[PDB]
Amino acid sequence: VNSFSGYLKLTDNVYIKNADIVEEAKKVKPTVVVNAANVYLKHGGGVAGALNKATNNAMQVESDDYIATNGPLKVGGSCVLSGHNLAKHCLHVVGPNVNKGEDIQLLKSAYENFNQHEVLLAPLLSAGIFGADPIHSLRVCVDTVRTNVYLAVFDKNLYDKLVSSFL
Ligand SMILES: C[C@H](Cc1ccco1)C(=O)N[C@H](CC(=O)O)c1ccc2c(c1)OCO2
Repeated sequence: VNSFSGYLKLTDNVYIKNADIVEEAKKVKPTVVVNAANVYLKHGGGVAGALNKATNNAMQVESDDYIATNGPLKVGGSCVLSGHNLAKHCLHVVGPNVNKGEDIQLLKSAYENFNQHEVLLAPLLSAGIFGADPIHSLRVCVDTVRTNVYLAVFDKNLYDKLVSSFL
């Protein structure tokens, strides 16, 4: 038993809700919140900008030190950093950004990072400003992630669509 509420169950291990991931995180304090990161950990907009703003820019400060020490992430890769006031940990995961021409097949590799964590609150990778089809992203999520994932979808309209078209 865990503290997530109001989720619709899609599969044995995948759950979905129309919610703002920022407010969802401040209420659950999940062990892991996933950020829709880029390779530079520049949290300017989308989910990343919203999460970072909710940390009063502490996420960005920590991220800049990480990059200065380690260099950029790989597309499809991830790193674990602090969750600040939102979660114990933040798993920064880089899905491919279609608006940069990145290979969509890397979306499966990106979701594989979720399997290193027993339970996660997460957005749909490569959705939103990353330009992928959220329905394809949901399919890859369901077919790749084996751990327990709670997907927060900000847009109510999108959410209804994802549910109604789910196979
Ligand atoms: C089709 C809709 C358009 C839309 C955007 C906002 C409302 O509708 C869409 O791309 N949605 C994705 C996925 C989602 O809805 O979780 C998304 C991603 C990041 C976000 C985000 C929304 O909003 C805040 O950061």
